[PDB]
Amino acid sequence: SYAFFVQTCREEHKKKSVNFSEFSKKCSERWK
DNA sequence: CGGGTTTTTGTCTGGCTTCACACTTGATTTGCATCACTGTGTAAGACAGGCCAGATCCAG
Repeated sequence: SYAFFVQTCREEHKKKSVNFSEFSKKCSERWK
């Protein structure tokens, strides 16, 4: 379940995918 | 009988290696079965039997 919501958010903010470094601090304000 | 606080880990995430993987055929190299033999078995003791010797007995 920890990956489903992340994949949905990835589709979300990717429909608007090679930058994993600047994505580190994105999930901090999502699961909270 | 189960609340705190670090360990112990598989991932999420997508993008970079170094090895993995279809075909030949003619060798070339290993692996394994087969066959006629080998050594270690290895010195004394028990018992019957013929043979004289000498003791055991016989009779004038």
